[PDB]
Amino acid sequence: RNRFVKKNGQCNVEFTNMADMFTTCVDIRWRYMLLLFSLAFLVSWLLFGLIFWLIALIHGDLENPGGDDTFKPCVLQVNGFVAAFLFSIETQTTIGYGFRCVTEECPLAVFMVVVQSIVGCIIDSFMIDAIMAKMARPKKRAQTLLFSHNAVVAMRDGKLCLMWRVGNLRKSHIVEAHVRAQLIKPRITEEGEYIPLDQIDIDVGFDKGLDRIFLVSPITILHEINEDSPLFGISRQDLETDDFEIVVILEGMVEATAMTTQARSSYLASEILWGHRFEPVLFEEKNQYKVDYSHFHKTYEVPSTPRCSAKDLVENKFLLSN
Amino acid sequence: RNRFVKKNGQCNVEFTNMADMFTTCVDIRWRYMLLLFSLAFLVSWLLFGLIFWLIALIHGDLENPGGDDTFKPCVLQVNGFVAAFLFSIETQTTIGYGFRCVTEECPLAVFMVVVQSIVGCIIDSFMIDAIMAKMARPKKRAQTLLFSHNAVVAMRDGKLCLMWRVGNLRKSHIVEAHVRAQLIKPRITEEGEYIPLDQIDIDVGFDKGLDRIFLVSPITILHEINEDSPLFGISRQDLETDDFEIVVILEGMVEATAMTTQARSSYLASEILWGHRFEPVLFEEKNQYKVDYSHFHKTYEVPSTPRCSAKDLVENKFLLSN
Amino acid sequence: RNRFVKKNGQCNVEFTNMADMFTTCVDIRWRYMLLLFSLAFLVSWLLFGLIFWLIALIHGDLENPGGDDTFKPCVLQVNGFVAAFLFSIETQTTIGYGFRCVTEECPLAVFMVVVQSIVGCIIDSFMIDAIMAKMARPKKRAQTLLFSHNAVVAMRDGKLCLMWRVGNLRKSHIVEAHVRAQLIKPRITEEGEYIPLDQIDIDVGFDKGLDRIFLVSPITILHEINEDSPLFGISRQDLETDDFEIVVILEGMVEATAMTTQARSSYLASEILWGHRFEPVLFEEKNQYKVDYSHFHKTYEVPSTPRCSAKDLVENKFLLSN
Amino acid sequence: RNRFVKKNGQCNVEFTNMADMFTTCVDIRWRYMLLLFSLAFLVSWLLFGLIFWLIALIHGDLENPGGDDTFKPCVLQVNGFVAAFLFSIETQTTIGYGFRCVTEECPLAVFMVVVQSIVGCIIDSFMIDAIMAKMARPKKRAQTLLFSHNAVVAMRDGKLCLMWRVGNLRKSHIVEAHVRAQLIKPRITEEGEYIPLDQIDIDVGFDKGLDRIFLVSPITILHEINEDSPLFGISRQDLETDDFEIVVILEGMVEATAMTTQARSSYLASEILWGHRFEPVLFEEKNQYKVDYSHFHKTYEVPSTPRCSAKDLVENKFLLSN
Ligand SMILES: [K+]
Ligand SMILES: [K+]
Ligand SMILES: [K+]
Ligand SMILES: [K+]
Ligand SMILES: [K+]
Repeated sequence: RNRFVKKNGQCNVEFTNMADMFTTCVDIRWRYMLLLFSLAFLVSWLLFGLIFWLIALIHGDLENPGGDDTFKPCVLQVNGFVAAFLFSIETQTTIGYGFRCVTEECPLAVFMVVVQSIVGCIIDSFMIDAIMAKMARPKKRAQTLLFSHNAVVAMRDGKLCLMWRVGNLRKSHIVEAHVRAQLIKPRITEEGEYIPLDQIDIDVGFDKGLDRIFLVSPITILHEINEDSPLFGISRQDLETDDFEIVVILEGMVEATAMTTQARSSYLASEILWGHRFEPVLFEEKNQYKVDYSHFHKTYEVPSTPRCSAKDLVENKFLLSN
Repeated sequence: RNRFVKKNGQCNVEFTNMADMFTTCVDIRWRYMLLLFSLAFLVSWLLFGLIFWLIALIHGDLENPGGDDTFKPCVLQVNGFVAAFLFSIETQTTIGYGFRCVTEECPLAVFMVVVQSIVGCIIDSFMIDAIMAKMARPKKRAQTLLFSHNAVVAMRDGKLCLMWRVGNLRKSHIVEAHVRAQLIKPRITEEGEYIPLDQIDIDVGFDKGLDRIFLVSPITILHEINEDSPLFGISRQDLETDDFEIVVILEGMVEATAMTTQARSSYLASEILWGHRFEPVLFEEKNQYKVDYSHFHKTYEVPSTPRCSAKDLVENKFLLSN
Repeated sequence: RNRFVKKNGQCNVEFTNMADMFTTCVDIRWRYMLLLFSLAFLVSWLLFGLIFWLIALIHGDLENPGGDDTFKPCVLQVNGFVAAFLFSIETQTTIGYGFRCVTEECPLAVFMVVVQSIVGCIIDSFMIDAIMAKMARPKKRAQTLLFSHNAVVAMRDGKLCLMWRVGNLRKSHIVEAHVRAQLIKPRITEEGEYIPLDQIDIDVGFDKGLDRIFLVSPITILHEINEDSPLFGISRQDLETDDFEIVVILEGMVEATAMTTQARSSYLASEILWGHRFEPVLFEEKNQYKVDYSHFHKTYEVPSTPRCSAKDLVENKFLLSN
Repeated sequence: RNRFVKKNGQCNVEFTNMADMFTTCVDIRWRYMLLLFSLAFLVSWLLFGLIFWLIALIHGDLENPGGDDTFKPCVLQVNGFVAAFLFSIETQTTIGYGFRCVTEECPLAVFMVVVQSIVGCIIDSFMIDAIMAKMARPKKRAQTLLFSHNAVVAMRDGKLCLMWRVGNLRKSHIVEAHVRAQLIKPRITEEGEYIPLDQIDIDVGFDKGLDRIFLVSPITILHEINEDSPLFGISRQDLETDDFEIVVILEGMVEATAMTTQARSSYLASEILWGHRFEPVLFEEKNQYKVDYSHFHKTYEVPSTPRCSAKDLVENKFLLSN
């Protein structure tokens, strides 16, 4: 069976045979947004520069763009469309070098400077706001949360437990962090219904609230494999044959970014290590604890790990008493 | 009985016989906001343009707007109110073509350029901020979350279950997604109290946390109809007669928009299909799983579905043993 | 005993014998912020206008502010401090009428235009950002959520229940809404410890998740008074004598404002009505349900309501069987 | 054993042997950001000022920068690189004194004013947005939430309870506040696995939802030490010998800042006071309750507090009955 979720967290699914303006600004690439706005300015500057040029022609300002004791142009020094364009830039950008300067003569020209300024003012606001939308809502978010490459199975305090490690790469904390885990596989119900990919919970302590982690130094996430586990009947010899996936999730409000995140990784049946345990990454030093993230993913063998399933172990203790 | 909630999610209720400035900017329509600001500019530009015109009259600048070796206007080239208005625009917009230029002579005129600039500066800030308020808080949000048209009833693993499908239209994930469901109907209590529309929970697994979904490919939301269900006594023959509504809800933090959402749909008793199951939309391909959203809403008959209620089925197994 | 919480939601507590720059901008009043910034501009404009004036003196520009074939001022037309000030405004506001125009002569003056522009640019950014801080984080939030004036006690489906109504004033929904309730009173422990105001939970269905409301039309919030209630032994005759408070809370993410809210109200023992029920505000109309918020707070007598406590009622049924 | 968490809340851990642009702007210090932008302006202003200077040379504007009846410079009064630089500032800042004014002659110069304006416009937006990023996401957040210096152990209503006080310093409320507590210590499993710092929950009422606090006046956080506690076997005589840490956490959405917070403090075994209770900080006044935060941290002896562990107390009542 192919993967649903990849190690990085990416979901491996394609939609087929299937928008708000705000959200689309956050989607469109940077260079396409910066293009898109540059277009919005020209579209305005030309439009207006043209309006100002039309006005400059009808009033006869192209023949006498300076004016004199009698004649007075609507806008001074608009001798052609280039100057009409330059004025329109200078008015909306509000550079306004002033060589081309609007005069009192033409009420339309006055109205048109007014309109352009508001238009120009509205355009800028949208651009500023469009950008912090894109900055504050980045589709590339660095992977502050690290997952181990492998989950493992081992004995903790007399119970068989699937385990995987989660670790924070930034010193910035994660507020209200809580883990989940799911077994992903296709199954057919007792009434012969095919479920393409049935998602089945792997309990990590939601009922007592132990799924709530305080992640400072990398924590190992336990899952007791017992009656109510879906790995209950699965032994090490089954693990090689069996073909399932285990999605591990860590949701949390990350104070670095100030927005909630959903960390993701996957462990296929063939990525899980029976009879293994992780290398301690937290070490005592007189002054200060230190995490060494080089040993993060590393494990070691535990030969004294039962090769049979959790059920088998349960079934043995009942029979030895008889 | 008329509907409370529509298929789109809209609530069908009217308030009768019943504000912050920030929230009202998010309500007022765009064209009314853009009008509203355009007004705010004129109100200022005229106001100031008038103040500058009054000053230009009293100081005698309308008779000699250029000045000479002796006489020096407060602001140059303010020959009328048009030029006084143009100066006020040019000062607050900060275009400042400079033909109309404030001079050193009048301390009031100097103060008035100062005031206007700050006023103009404050106005712009409010406009920029008013707009990203409106962008970041849109009252039209695209329906990223899709609900099936029909819920259905069928047998899963030996239990009678009401089911409805939920699906994500964007590839963007939904963080901390969790489902609810409610049966909406008027009822009268045993002490003769009329409840216009009593909202009654339809359990989808809140107690063990199975109401938490990891929605990548469209999930079917189960509700086991058992002792504690309100559909417990309801059989297929009752379904045609009975008149109730079932609101289905999916709340979740949508990372596309970065704000929490409440997806809504409704299933009236006459919209629920007894003896049906949904068409698989997830299909195996060697490279990559694919969801086909054309089969999203579609179902098929299951004649082997018990036409009696969940209670009836329970009552049968007790009697066959005797 | 005096009140902890008022009807509006305000908390009645004073701190005695007890900051970030961002949060303090959200606290300081508007007129003090707008003052504060106006000061920030003058402080800069004067400062710079002075620097430019000093430069204009040392270079000898006050005697020949125009210049000629030989002499060329650092900045033209800075004949006094007024013009030096006007230039500094015109440079930082970037009006720049241009009558006072920086020239090539003085590298210091050139540096000083550069510095001022960046300073001016940084100042504006802070002002824009300071304002949307204040807009987006308003300390006055309209009371979209309405609480009834009175809680009541009555029989629902064979159990004695304290009840209070909550209602949404805007059509805008409240996402992930959930209720709480607390009994507030001073008490002394069995080991003689005085607790000034012991906060004690009044259960409204947190354990099964019924505390989660879908508030469209005003809901009545039930509290079953049973063994585990603190109103268990309290009868109607005790209610007049007893002196306690009941804080009712509704937290929820309000999509109108897009920020979480904590609605608050209080019911003192003397504000609770034994033997009463609320007036139906939802009415059936052929087209569309309608809530009438004029009957929101109103109740009616129920004489058939047991005047004894919930415990008494429990104690009666045990004794009638014997 | 050294500390994991300090009294202030700081975590005492170092990462060794181990980014998005948005988040890095929130990290970089202010003076380095303000430097960084000042650089961004010069880099542009020089770049463009150079481009304009190159153009001014090739067209021959340095020999005749004014122009005449025949010759007309691309940009007027660009006599050197200083004026070419001044023009580039005046164009991008949009001061545009206008002495140096772009003319119609050179289409390249016209294009270059256009490019610069958009570039300048894009730069400003990024700066404004970069700043409110830094303001809205401060790494220094004032400690609105106060923790007691010491936890204590004492008897409440017939049970041995570890207790610590939490208090709100601002009058601004904390929405959806909920407490946690953890015992931090290294331990070795029954299968000989060393856990550097095993985090173990100290129950404060998550299962019934009593971990949800409504913090107005400073609350004391109880932890019943019973069978399921990790302080169950620990007596006062053990407390001096034992070496463990107790991290206390309060997460909550703080309406002052409008962002979720994670308050932290620690109590080492040697910081906990057996046989003590806190000083009442809430006092009755006719008008208004008052909290006095001077008595916040203070306690008093309770000699009638059992010096033995909670288990011992349990073991005594079983034996006295026999
Ligand atoms: K300008
Ligand atoms: K200008
Ligand atoms: K100008
Ligand atoms: K000029
Ligand atoms: K100018």
